[PDB]
Amino acid sequence: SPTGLAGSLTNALSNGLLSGGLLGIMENLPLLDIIDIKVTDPQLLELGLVQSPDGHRLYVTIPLGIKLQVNTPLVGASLLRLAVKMDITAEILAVRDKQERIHLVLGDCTHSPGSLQISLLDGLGPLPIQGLLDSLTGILNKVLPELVQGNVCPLVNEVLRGLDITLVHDIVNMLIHGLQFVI
Amino acid sequence: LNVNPALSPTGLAGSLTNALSNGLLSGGLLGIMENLPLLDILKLGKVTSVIPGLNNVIDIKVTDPQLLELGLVQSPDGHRLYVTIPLGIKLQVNTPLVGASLLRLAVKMDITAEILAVRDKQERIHLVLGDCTHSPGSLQISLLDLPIQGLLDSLTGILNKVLPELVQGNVCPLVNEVLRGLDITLVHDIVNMLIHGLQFVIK
Repeated sequence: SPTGLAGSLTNALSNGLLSGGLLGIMENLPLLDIIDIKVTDPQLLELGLVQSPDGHRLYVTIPLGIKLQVNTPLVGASLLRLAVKMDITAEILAVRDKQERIHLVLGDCTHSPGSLQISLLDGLGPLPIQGLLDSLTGILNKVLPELVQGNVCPLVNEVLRGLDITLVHDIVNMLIHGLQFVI
Repeated sequence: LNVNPALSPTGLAGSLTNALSNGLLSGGLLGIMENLPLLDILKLGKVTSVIPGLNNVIDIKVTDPQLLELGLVQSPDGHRLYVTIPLGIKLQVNTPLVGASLLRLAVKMDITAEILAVRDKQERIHLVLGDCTHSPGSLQISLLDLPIQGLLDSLTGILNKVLPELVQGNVCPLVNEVLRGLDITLVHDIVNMLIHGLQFVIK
């Protein structure tokens, strides 16, 4: 069933991202370039939306989920799977272009400051290699947010350029006159 | 660079029509149309004659109902919103005169109804039906398939005078129900556009 502007956006983006091979982009992240690491189980979550108290500005949060597996010769970690959660926030801007068609684009697309969450799969124990994991978690937290937002943001931008013309104009018209439509 | 009201997530207007379109079909409007009691218009010499002389008709069968693409128009100021519901109906009329047997009529009509943004005694806002009325010059009857031109002349007259009030009387409650059962955010966003008079319907 059709919904308001808010809900219609998140539904449009989700489908757009998924169709853009978003999950496919995740499974091709080169970490070996920076043992062995294979990327699996990508999943896109419920997008979020927030609107400035003025109603003039609109931000979107894109939560992702992913599972990578590592092959270490260590004893407890012969095979290991980690589950890591990631969030991306970005501002959406109204832009007149071409013959004045007003398409939406990304503004400040950066990784959400403190929102990296890692855990162990298959019910393994941390203590057996709690000193080893410290090596990874430190590395990932300093190489993932840059790698992710460097591959996702160009996709999110291209998706916004393919939104429904009437969806855009309505949202913009709301933003301009500062009308809250998000709940 | 030209609009044509004929034939996924999208704007407010397009969401509204699709909401009403799917809301009427699951009404089920298409069933209501096909079961209109047109035979009641016809239903010892005083008990036999029935006002204008359409007495000969034996039976009136309603077939092939269809819903066309709903249309939307917004006030030039942008505070008022009207919807046109284009309907369709075939008609089969039975006479005992050999040879006629069957008259096939094709009727098309529109229902233009105002969508208001009213508020109740809880100060909360609803989308409520307003002037639901038959679109005056929308009624159009077609002959489709010898002295019939005297009966046809009488039939169309009654159809023109009854079908609107009949259809409108059966459709208006339906659409009024759907509007009150719309998505909450859909309603809210639409109202807000109207309050501030912002064109969200394409023209």
